[PDB]
Amino acid sequence: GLYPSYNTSPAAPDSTGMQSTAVQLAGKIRLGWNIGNTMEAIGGETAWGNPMVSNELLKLVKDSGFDAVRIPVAWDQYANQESAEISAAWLNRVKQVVQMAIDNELYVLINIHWDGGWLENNITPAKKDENNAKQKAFWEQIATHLRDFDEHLLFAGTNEPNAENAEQMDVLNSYLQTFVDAVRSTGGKNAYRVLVLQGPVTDIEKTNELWTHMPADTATDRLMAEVHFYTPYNFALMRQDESWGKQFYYWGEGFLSTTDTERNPTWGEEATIDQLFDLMKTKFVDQGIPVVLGEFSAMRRTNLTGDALTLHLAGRAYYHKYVTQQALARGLLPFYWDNGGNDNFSSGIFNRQQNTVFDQQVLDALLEGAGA
Ligand SMILES: OC[C@H]1O[C@@H](O[C@H]2[C@@H](OC[C@H]3O[C@@H](O[C@H]4[C@H](O)[C@@H](O)[C@H](O)O[C@@H]4CO)[C@H](O)[C@@H](O)[C@@H]3O[C@@H]3O[C@H](CO[C@H]4OC[C@@H](O)[C@H](O)[C@H]4O)[C@@H](O[C@@H]4O[C@H](CO)[C@@H](O)[C@H](O)[C@H]4O)[C@H](O)[C@H]3O)OC[C@@H](O)[C@@H]2O)[C@H](O)[C@@H](O)[C@H]1O
Ligand SMILES: [Cl-]
Repeated sequence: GLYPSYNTSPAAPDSTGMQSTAVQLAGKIRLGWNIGNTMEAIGGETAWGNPMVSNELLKLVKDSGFDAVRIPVAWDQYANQESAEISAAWLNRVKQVVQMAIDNELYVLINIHWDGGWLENNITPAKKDENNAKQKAFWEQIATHLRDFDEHLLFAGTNEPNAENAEQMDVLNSYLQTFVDAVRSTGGKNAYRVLVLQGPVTDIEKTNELWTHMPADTATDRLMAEVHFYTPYNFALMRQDESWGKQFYYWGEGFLSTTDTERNPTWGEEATIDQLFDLMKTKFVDQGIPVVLGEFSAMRRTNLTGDALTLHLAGRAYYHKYVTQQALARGLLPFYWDNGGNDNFSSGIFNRQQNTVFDQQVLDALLEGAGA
């Protein structure tokens, strides 16, 4: 008993406003937005250049055409390290954001994120016991505090747990079980609440490879799976060339270069996306388990100039359209990764300072990709 029980006021099970199964819940969602670099930012909510989440932002997200938000959250840095007690002020701040998103009729998914790495980088036997205890303490607290929200609120137990092999996968399964058990033991609406569980590294391939069973649940048909998508790295996030490969500036049929052809994709084009998303359709969607596509986006390269810029941006725009559209086609619910930035190598499509659209052309792609 490393930490005290934070399961202090467990309520009676309450199905009020928790009527939708995972699958029904998932039919209500077709486009999602991440509040990236915000509630997970190390040093505080405003420490990574974004301002505090405001109702105005959430209204803009719903106005702009999204159905749900994913709110990565940091926790470890706000908790007493001897007792694993999380600051009541932080807890009230998270509740406040959840309440506002739901006031804007958004679905909401709250996680524990990388969060300084305590769990996410430590899916190993040596850390399993201490991590299991912290996972339980935090989740008891988190779910207790958020217990009364109806089915607009989902929980996701981890972010991108670094499980690379079967041994690490079994540790990750443990972490997911504790997350389920923690949440359910607090009762109330948390007995029926749709929970979201993460594939190893949220990587499609390693999930297909290593995943086995959902954790056991007292609830019935109340679990989703989660993967992320930044394929191919070279286009989506690569910022410099390495010896092993070059950055892709361009992507998609119609938008490849003929002058600088070395910045066209050598891989990770349309068919591959089709193929990976098919792996998850088979493993989960067709077994009646929706898949959250929790993060995707390809960064802007505004350090380009000229014909180069114009081409890049056309390809970037289509990539988001294609991923949005092909994920939906196969039962994956796509959530755009937005780190708030409007500068180079960033992914913000809103201007957080002004509560306005910065990147209409990418917002258009996600929308056309959902609206079709
Ligand atoms: O200090 C934190 C610590 O973080 C460690 O990396 C881990 C951490 O990444 C944060 C980055 O997350 C990106 O999103 C990821 C998402 O969370 C994952 O789920 C997804 O799989 O992968 C995504 C990868 O893309 C997010 O897009 C990144 O922005 C973020 O990086 C942090 O960004 C902030 C904000 O500014 C930058 O982005 C916005 C731009 O407009 C701007 O131009 C950029 O500079 C950075 O803030 C800065 O902090 C430095 C510190 O000195 C100051 O110099 C600067 O003034 C201040 O603005 C921040 O540094 C950067 O970390 O969480 C996800 C995990 O996967 C990563 O491993 C690093 O290893 C540590 O070294 C350390 O930074
Ligand atoms: Cl390809």
